[PDB]
Amino acid sequence: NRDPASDQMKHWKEQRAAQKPDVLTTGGGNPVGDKLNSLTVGPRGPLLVQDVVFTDEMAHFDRERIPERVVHAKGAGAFGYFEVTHDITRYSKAKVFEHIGKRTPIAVRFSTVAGESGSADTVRDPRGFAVKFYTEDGNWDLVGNNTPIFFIRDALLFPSFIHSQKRNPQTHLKDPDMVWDFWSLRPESLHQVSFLFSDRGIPDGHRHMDGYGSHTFKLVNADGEAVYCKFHYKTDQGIKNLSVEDAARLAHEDPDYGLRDLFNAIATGNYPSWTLYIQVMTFSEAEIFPFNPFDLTKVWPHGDYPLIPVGKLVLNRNPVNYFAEVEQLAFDPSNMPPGIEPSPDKMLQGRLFAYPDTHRHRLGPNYLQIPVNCPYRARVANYQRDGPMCMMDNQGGAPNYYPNSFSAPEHQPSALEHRTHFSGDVQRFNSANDDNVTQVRTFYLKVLNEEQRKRLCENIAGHLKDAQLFIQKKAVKNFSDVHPEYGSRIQALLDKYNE
Amino acid sequence: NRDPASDQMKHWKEQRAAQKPDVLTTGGGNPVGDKLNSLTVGPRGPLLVQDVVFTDEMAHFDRERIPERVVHAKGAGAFGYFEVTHDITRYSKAKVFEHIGKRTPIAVRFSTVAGESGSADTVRDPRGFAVKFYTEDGNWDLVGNNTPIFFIRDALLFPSFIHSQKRNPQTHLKDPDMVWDFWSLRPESLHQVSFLFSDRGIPDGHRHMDGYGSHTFKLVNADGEAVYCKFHYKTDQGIKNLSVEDAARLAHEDPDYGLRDLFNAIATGNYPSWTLYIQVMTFSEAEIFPFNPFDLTKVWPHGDYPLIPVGKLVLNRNPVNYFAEVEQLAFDPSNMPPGIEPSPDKMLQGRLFAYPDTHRHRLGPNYLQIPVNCPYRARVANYQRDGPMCMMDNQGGAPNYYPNSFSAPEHQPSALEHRTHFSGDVQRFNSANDDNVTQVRTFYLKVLNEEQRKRLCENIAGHLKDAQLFIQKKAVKNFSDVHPEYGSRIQALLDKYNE
Amino acid sequence: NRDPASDQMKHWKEQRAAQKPDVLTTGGGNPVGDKLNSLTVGPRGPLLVQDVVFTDEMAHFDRERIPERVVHAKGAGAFGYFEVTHDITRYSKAKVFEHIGKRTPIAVRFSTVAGESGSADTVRDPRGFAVKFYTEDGNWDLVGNNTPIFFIRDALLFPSFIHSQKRNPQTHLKDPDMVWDFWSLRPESLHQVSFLFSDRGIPDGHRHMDGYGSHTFKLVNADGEAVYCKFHYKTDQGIKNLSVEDAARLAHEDPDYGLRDLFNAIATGNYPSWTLYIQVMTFSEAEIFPFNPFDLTKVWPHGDYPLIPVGKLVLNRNPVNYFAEVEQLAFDPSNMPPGIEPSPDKMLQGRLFAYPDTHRHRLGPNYLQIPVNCPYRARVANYQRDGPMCMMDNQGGAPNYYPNSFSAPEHQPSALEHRTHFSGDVQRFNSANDDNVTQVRTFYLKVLNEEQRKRLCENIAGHLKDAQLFIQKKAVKNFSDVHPEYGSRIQALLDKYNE
Amino acid sequence: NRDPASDQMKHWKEQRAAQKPDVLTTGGGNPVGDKLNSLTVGPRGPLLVQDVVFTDEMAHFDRERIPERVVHAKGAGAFGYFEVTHDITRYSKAKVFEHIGKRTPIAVRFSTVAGESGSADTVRDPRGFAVKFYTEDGNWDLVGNNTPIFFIRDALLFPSFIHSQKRNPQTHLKDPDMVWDFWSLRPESLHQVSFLFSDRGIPDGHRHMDGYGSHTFKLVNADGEAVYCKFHYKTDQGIKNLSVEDAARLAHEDPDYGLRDLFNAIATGNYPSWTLYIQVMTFSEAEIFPFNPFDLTKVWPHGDYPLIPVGKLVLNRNPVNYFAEVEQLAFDPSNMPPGIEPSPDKMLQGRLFAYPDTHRHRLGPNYLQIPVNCPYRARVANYQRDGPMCMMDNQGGAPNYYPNSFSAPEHQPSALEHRTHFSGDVQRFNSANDDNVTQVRTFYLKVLNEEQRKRLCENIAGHLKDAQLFIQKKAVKNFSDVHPEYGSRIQALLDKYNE
Ligand SMILES: NC(=O)C1=CN([C@@H]2O[C@H](COP(=O)(O)OP(=O)(O)OC[C@H]3O[C@@H](n4cnc5c(N)ncnc54)[C@H](OP(=O)(O)O)[C@@H]3O)[C@@H](O)[C@H]2O)C=CC1
Repeated sequence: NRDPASDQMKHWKEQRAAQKPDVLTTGGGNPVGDKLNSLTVGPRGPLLVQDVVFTDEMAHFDRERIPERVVHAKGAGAFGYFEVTHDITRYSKAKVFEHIGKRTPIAVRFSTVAGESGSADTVRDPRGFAVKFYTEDGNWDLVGNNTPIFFIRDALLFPSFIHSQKRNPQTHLKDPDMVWDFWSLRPESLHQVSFLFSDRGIPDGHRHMDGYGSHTFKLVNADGEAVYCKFHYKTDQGIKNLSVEDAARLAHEDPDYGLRDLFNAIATGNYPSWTLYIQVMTFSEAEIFPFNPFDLTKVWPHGDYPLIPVGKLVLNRNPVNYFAEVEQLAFDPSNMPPGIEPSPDKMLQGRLFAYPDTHRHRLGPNYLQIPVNCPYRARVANYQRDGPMCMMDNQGGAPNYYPNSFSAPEHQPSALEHRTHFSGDVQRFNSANDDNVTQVRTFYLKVLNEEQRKRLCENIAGHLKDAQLFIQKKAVKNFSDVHPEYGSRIQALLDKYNE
Repeated sequence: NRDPASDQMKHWKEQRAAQKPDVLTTGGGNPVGDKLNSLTVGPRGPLLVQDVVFTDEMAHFDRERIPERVVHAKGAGAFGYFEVTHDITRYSKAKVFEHIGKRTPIAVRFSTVAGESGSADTVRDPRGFAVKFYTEDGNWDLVGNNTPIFFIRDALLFPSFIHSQKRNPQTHLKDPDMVWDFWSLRPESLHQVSFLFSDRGIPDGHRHMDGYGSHTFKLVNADGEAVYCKFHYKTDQGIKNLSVEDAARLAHEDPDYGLRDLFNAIATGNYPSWTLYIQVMTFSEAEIFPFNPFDLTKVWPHGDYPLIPVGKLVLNRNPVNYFAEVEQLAFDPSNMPPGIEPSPDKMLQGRLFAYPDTHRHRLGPNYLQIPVNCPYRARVANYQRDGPMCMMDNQGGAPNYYPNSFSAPEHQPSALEHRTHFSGDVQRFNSANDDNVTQVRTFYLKVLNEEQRKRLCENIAGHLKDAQLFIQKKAVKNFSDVHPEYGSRIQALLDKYNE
Repeated sequence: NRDPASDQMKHWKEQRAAQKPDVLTTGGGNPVGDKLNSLTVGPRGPLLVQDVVFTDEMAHFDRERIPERVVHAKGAGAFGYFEVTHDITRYSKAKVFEHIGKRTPIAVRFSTVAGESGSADTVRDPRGFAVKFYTEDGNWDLVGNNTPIFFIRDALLFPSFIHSQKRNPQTHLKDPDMVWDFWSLRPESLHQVSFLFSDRGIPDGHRHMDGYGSHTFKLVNADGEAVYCKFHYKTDQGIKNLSVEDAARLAHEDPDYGLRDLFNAIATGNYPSWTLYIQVMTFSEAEIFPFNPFDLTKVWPHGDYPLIPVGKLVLNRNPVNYFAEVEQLAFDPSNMPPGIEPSPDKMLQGRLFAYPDTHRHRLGPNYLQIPVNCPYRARVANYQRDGPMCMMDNQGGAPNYYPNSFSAPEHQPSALEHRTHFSGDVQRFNSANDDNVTQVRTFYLKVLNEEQRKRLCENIAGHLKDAQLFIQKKAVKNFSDVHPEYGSRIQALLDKYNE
Repeated sequence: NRDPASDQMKHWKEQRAAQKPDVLTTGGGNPVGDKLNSLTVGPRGPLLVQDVVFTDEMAHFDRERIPERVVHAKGAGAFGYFEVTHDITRYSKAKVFEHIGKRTPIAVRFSTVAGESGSADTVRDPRGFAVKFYTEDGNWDLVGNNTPIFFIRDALLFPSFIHSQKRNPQTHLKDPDMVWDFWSLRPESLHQVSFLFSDRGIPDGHRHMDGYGSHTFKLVNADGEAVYCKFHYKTDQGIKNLSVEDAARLAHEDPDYGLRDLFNAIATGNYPSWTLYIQVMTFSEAEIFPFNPFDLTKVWPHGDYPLIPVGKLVLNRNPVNYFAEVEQLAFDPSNMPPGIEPSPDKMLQGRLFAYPDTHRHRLGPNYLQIPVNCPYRARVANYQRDGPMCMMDNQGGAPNYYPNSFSAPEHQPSALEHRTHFSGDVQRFNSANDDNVTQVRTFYLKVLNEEQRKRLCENIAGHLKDAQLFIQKKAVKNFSDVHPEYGSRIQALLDKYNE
C-alpha cells in the first residue's frame, strides 16, 4: 500500500461503507436536483440568475481564502496532551502544573518563517513551535521557536527584519542585499545567524528539533513570590538535520515533507513527544547577570541555570480538517493564566500587542470563538458583546456593564499580577550596543566542533556571496569581531565565490 | 410594577437568585484580578502594554459594530412556529405543508425601510415582515412586507428608489425633491404610494398589520404540475393604525414603540398569530390575466382568485440576545425548498441575487453558520469549504470535489426544479408603460371610503408641499391620470400650503 | 425660496446648466445602453446573469454600508482653518503655533454620544467636537467634547459606561436601570452627570457650545522645557441651549436639526468661529494641585490657571459628499506633532490605543489613505507597506527595511519625546475614591444659580424616576454626599413621581 | 555585474544621489525621533501604550496580507500598450479597434493555477495570461490562459475541479487520487489534459507562450450586425518550453524564474510582444459547426476559421511596487466595451459573475478605485455611492437616483447589447456526453509527432502511477477512447512503474 496520508480518501470511504451517502444541499440546506448542469435557456442558451445552486456554491468558492499569517505562513499541526511529571509549584501556582499526572489538552503548529503558503518545508529558516494549552484558567499560548534566541532585541526592528527576509517590494524576489544589509547593520543578529547557518538550520521534519519559549518569563507561586524562567522542550525523538543537498532535493520532490512526516508518524501510532524543562533565575541573580537577562539575543548558561524537568508534550491526534483546525489556529503570547507573567523583554512586550492584533485582522474580531481557539476548559464570562460572526449566545441577556447590582460576573483578586518596582524616564533607551559577540564566540569555539565550524562558514558564504561587496565587507567585519578565524574563513570562501 | 421589558435585568437576577456571580475572564478564559483599574507604573504613571486585560476588552469594544442592513435597518424579532391547518398538497409537495398539524420552527423580523438603526418605529414607511421556516428540506425565507405590492417593477430601479428615500448625498438630510422627483418620473409607483399615504402607512406596532409575499411565486406538486401563487398572512389581532398625531408623539416619546410592544405581548403570554393563505393562478389563467401577473405593482383581485387557508404563524418566544438572534438574522428569498420556486417577476429575480450578496458583506462569507441562520433541521452536506470564521468541523475529511468515487454527498433528482418554456428575444423589454393607473383607481374609489380619501390627500400634500413647484405639478398630473378628483384634491391642498 | 440645504440639487443642476450630462457607465467605465430595464428571456421571462449592468450596480448597492462609530455615530462635519492670534512659542514648539497669522486647514465633526446613525440631534447627551489640524508635522487630532470633564477616570470602565448608556442586550431598549445602576455604583460620575443634566445638556445646534480637550496634555518648547496644559475653544456665537420641551419637539420635527443649522450657517456665509485658549500648569504646580491634575473628573479653576489666548477656529466650507468627507473622518488622539504630547491621564492613555484600533476595523487597515484622513500637508515616508485597498504608489520601489545603506527615510532626533520621570510598582492603583464631590459641590453652589439648581434636579428626577427604588436610593445618597439639599431636592421630586 | 532585478535597490539609491533622505514619519505624518528603540520606563522597564510610533508601525505590519487569489495565486505583471495593426471595423465597433496605429495602455498578469503565493514558477500547470485594456469606453479585461481550451464545459464543476487540483482537506497534501478521480470521471477533460502533459505544459517563462481568450465571444459592428469570435495572442518571441528535468532544477534553484525573466527582459529593453488575431464564425456557421461552438473543450480548426490579425501587445514597463500594481490587479471578463459581448459558453457565463464577486471579497467593495484597476481613460459616472475605503470624491453632490430632473448622468442608447433569439425549455441540459475524444485524437495523431507522443505518455504515467489501481484503470480507458495506442502506451508505462 501507500503511506496513510496518501490513503486519506480511501480510509474515509472505508469508515463509511455501512452508510448511505448524504443528500447534497445548498448552504441553506435545500436538496440539489443536479449540481453538474447549469440552468440555461435551451442547451446553447445563456445562464439564468434563478440558478441559485450555481450562485450559492460559486460565491462560497470565491470567498474560500483568508490572509495567510504575515510570518510563519507555511505550517503543520497536531493535537495531544501535556502531562505534569515533576512538581514546580514552589515557582508557579499555574493550574496547568498543579499535580503530577495532571493532563491538559494541547494544540501545536510547526512552521517556517519567511516562505508563503506555497513554499517548501525543507529550507534554511527558524521553525515555529507554538503550543496552546487548554487550561481551566483559560488558554496558555507558549509561542516558541526551534531556537532559544532571536536576531534582534527590540520589537521596533521586527517589521524591518521580516521585510529584509521576504521579497523585494519592486521585483517580488528574495534579495540577498536586503538580507545582509540588515544583518550587517544590526550585529545583535550574529548569535541567531550563527545558529541558523549551523546544521540545525534545516531540521529533518518537526519531530527532530527542540522547542523554546526563547523569552525570559516570570513565574509566581501561591505566596506571591516571583522568579524569572525560560521554557525548554527537548525532542524525545533526538536532534536530526537534513544536509543542504537532501533539503534542496526534498524542496522540489516533496515541498510538504514536514506535513507528510508528522501526519504519517501520528497515523501509524509513532507519537512524537518532547520533555518540558524550565531554567529559574532569582530577582537577585537578574541584577548581577553579566548581560541583560531580558535580552532575546542571550541564553542562560546551563552551568549556572540547570534545566528542571516539568512534564511531557505528546502529539497523538491529526487534524480532521486542516483549514478549520490548523490554518485558523491563533496563538497569543498574552494568553497567560495566573502563575505565568511576562518579563520586561522588549521583544516579548511587543508580542503581547501584535498577535491578538493580527488575529483580529487575519481571522476576525471573534476569532476566539473559532473552536480550536476557544478556551473550552474554562467558562468565558465578561462584559464583551457583539462583533461580526458572533456565535454561541453572545452571553444571552446577562447585564453587559461592570460594576452592576444584578449578579453578573465579578473579578477575582487572587488573579492579580505580581508587583515589581520601576524608576526611570519615559525614553527610547538604546540596546544596539548590548554585547553582540561574547555568547557567539562560545557557540563558535566550544559548542561547535571543527567539521560544523567549516559547514557554518560554507553555508554563510554560499548565501552572502550574492550581496554587494560593501555588504560582504561589513558582514565579514562583524564575524571577525566574534572571532578572527570566523571572519577569515568566510572571507576565504567569498574570495573563491567572487572568482 | 413596570412592563416586562423594563424588568429584563430584574428578572435575569431573580432567575439566578440562588447562584453566586461567575468569574470575570478575558476572551482567552484567563481570570482577571481587577477589571476596574488599569496597570500603570505608580499611581500617576503611564499605561503599560502588558495590561492585556485592558487591550483584550477595549479591542473587542472597538469591533462591536457591523454594517446595518442597507434597507430595513430598524427592526424587531421574535420566534415561534408555523402549523399547517389545511391540505394544499395538490398545489405544493413542500415538506413544510406535508400534513395538517405539522409544526415548523420560525424566526420573524419586522422593520421600517428608510430609517437607520437609531430612527423611530412609528413613521410613515412600508414594514418588513420576514419569516424564516426551518424545514427538513432546509430554510424557506418568505421575505414579506405589510403590502401586497411595491413602488417599482424592475430591480434596476431599486437602488435609485432607495437613494431617493434616503439622505441627500451632500447635506445628509431627507430630501422631498429626491422623493417626489423619482415618484413623479416613475408613475408605476402610484399604487404603492397610494397605499403608503393611506391609514395603513403607520400600523400600531407589528402585531396589527398583514404580511404578504407580494411577488407571484410558483408551487409544484408530487406529479410535477405547477401553479402560480401569492402568500397572504393576515393578522389574527386585527388591522390597527396610528394617527399622524399619535405617530409623531411616539416618534420622540418611544422611538422603539414596536420593539417594546412585541416583547411585552410575548412576555405576558399574549402571543400574536397570523393566518397564512395562498391565491392560486393556473399557467392558463396567467396567459389571459388582464395585466402582467408577475408585475409587482399589481394585485390578484380576490373575486377572481379567492384566498385558500394553509396554516397559522405564532410568535411565542422573545430573543435572549438581540444582536446574536435579530441583528444577525439573514433572510434570502433564494432559500426555497422543493415544492416552492420563483416566478419571472423581474423584481423577485433581482432579489434572488441581492440578499445572499449583501449578507456575505454585512455578516461575512460564512453567515449561514451563525446559529439563527443555520438550517438546523436539515443536514448541510456539500462541496463548499473554508472562508473566514469557519465554525463546525468544515465537513471534516469528506472528499471535497464532485463527482467522486468515495461516497461523498450525491444530488437527489426529485429536487430538480419544475421546467418551464419561455420564447422571445433576449432583450431589455420596457415595462415603464404597463398600466400605472387602473388598479390605483380601484384602490382610490372602492378600497378607500370618503374619510380615507381625504386623509390620503392631506398626507400626500403635507409631504409633497416641500418639493419644487415643477415636481408638485408633475406629481399632481400622475394623480389626475388615476382620477381627476385624486389630483384636484391634492392640488387644492398644495395651493393652501404654498400660501 | 427654501433654505440652501433644501436647494442642494437645484444649485447642483444650475451650476452645470452650461454642460451636457455625463454618459452613465458601469464601475468599469463601460457605457450603459438602458439602466431602467433588466435583460430577460421575453417580456415575462427570467433574468440573465449576462446582465452585468444589473449585477455591477446591485453588488455596489449591497455594500454601501460600513459599521457606524461604536460611539458618536450621529454627527455633522465642516472644514475651515485655524489662525494663530497670540505667541505661545514659550510653551510649545509645534509648527501649527509657529507665528501670529499662521493658518492651518482643519476638519471638524460634531456628534452626540449614545444614539445610532438614525437618532435625533436635539437629545440630552455630551457632544463630540473633534478638530483635525493638517500641519506640516502631520495631523494633530484634538478629539474634544462640549465638556471639560468626563464620567469616569480609568479607560477600563469606558466599555461598561457606554454599554450602560446604549440598549439592553435582550430588549434593545434604552434602560434607566442600566444608566443609574452604573452611575450610582460609580460616584466619580457625579461631576459630569451634574453638567449633563444642567441647561448645557442640550445645546442649540453645534455653533452655540464650547469645545474642550478635557484631558491634561503636555506642551514642549524649543529648549526641551515642558508644561501641562488644557485646551479650551469657546464659541464666538455665545452659549445657547434648547429647553427640554423645544428639544423633544425638534427630535420628531427635525431629527437632523444640527446638520441643517451648520450647513445653512456656512452656505449663507455666517461662518461659526471659536477662540482657542490654553491653561498652563508647571510640573511644580502639578505636585501641589489639591487633586490628581490628570483626573478627567476634575477642572483646573480659572482663578489659579487663567485662560491664555492662542488663535481662532473658523468653519467656512461644507462637505461636498457627506459619506466620503464626514462618515469616513477618523480622529486619533495619538496624532500629535512635536511640541504636543500626552499626560499620564489614564483615560487619555487608553484613547491613544482605542481610536486607530477602531479605525482599522470601521474603515480599514489603510484608513489614513482616505483623502480627508490623509496628512496632505506632510510627506508620509516610512517602512510601512501593503494592506487592503492600498492607494497611491505604496512608496514605490523604496527600500522597505530600517536601517538600510540605500538612502531611504531617516528618523529626526529633534522629534524625540520630552523626558518625564516616573517611579513606582507596576500595579492596578485604585482611583475610585479620588474625591468624587468637592468640585461637584462648587458646581452646584457657585456655578449654577437657584433657577438652574431647580431645573438640574427636575431633569435628573425625570429620568431617574424610571429606575428601581434601590437604584433611586443609592443615586440620591451620592447626590446627598455632594450637598444635602442636592439629594433631598431630587428625593422630593422622586416621591411625587413614585406617586 | 548582476542582473537588473538584483540591482533594484542599488539603482533606486543611485537615482536619488543629490537628494537628502526623506524624514521618517508615522502614517499620520508625525516625524519620528528614533524608530529603532521602544518607549519604556527606564532601560529595562516595561513597554508603554504611549509608544504610538510602535503601535502605528506594528498594527500596519499585522495587516499587510490580503487573501491570495483563490486560483492563479502565483504571478508576475507588467505594463505597456496595445497597437491596432489591421482593420476589423466590419466585425467590431469597439473604440479600442477604431483606427490602425491606435494605441491603448494595457496591464498584464501571468500566473500558474494551483500553486499558492510561495509555490515555484516552473511546474506543470496551465498559465494565466490576463490583459486589461484601459479604453475610452472603459476597461476591457481579456482574461486568457496559455491554452485555447479548458478541462470542463460547465461552471458548476469549476470549484470541484480546483478542489481536486489543490490540497487534500485533511492532510493539506497534493493528492493524485483527487486529481485522477475527477479527470477519470469527467472525460471532457481529455483535450486540455493532453495539452497540459505535452511539452507546452511548462513554458520557458512567460515570454515564450501564447495567450488565448479560450471562450467564443461576440463582436458587434456599427450596423448592429454580430459574429462569434475567438481571440489568439501568439508570442513574437517564439514557443519555448522547459524539459521536466530543467523545470525540477529551477523549482528549487529559482522558484521565481518567471518573475525574474520578465523583469530582466523589460529592464534591458528586450520588450516581449504578442500578435493578437481573431477567428470569426457567422451565426449561420455556428448552426452547422460539427460540435457546440460554445463548448470550452473545443477549438475552431484554423483550416475552416483562419486567424485574422488585429494588433500587437507590447510590455515595456515593469511594476514599481509589486503589491500595489500586481497583487491588487483585478481582471473581470464582464468588463467589455460596446462592440464586444459574451457568447452563451456556459463557462464564460459563470465567469461574468465569479470575478467581480471574488474581487469584492479579496480586495474590497471599492476595488475598481485601486489605481491599477481604475478605468482611467473613461469618465466613471453613475448612481453608485459609498462602500468601505471610498476614495476620490464619491461623485460629490451629484444627484444619486435615476431617473432625475437635475442633469445627472444619462444612458447612451448606442451602447445597448446586441439582441439574440434563443428558444427552449429553461432546464439543466446535460453537456457531459458532448463528444470528449474527436479533437483529442487529431491533437494526438496530427498535431504531435512521435517523440512528443512518447513524452506526453511518460508525463501522464509519471503522475497517474500514484493514483489507486481502479482510478488508473478508468483513466486509461478514457485515453483508449481517444485512440487505442494512447491508452496502451500509458498502460505499458504504468505496468513498469507499478513494478
Ligand atoms: N388583493 C389583495 O391582496 C389586495 C388588494 N387591494 C386592492 O384591491 C383591488 C382588487 O380587488 P380585490 O383584491 O378583489 O379586493 P376586495 O374587493 O376583495 O377587498 C378589498 C380588500 O383590500 C384590502 N385592504 C383593505 N384596506 C386596505 C388598505 N388600507 N391598504 C391595502 N389593502 C387594503 C383588504 O384585504 P387584505 O388587507 O386582507 O388584503 C380588503 O378586504 C386592487 O385594485 C387593489 O388596489 C389592496 C390591498 C390588498
